[PDB]
Amino acid sequence: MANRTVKDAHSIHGTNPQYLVEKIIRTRIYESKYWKEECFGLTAELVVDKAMELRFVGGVYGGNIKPTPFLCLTLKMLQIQPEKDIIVEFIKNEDFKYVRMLGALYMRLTGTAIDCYKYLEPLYNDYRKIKSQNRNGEFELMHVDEFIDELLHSERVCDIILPRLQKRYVLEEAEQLEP
Repeated sequence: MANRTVKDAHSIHGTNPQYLVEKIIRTRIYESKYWKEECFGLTAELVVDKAMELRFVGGVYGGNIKPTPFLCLTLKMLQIQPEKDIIVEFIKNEDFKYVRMLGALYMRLTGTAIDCYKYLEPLYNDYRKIKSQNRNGEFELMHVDEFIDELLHSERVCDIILPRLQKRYVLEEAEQLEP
């Protein structure tokens, strides 16, 4: 199936990276028009085109837990596991705050503690306003640094449980660099 994690991908927190997202939420995403239309055939280098069109952050909303585009792209990234510097580039980008948010969440889901501290803590300096779609369908306003604070200190963001951070200096592929 085209919804299966790519074959070259390695495990994340000891499991399929897509499994970080609730099963019923994954099923809703797979069924969604956004996944079927915008996410179909999306490769690592193509994600940014869709990420640049994002207009808010969020998880799911409503009595049938409809996923946001933000959440759909997050799962797609979990599925195809982009090379690290793509994620870093999203984070470092200053023109598109939602691209920054998407990279930041993905980094929190997949990175080491060292990764998160290195790449996310500088974003505490970002006070820009962002739209967030809450469980009821409304759009609330928050700041980037608040989203970052939640990534670093909350249990859940965009309706995804944030995995236990790995303290130990750990690499998951042989060809990874050694900072």
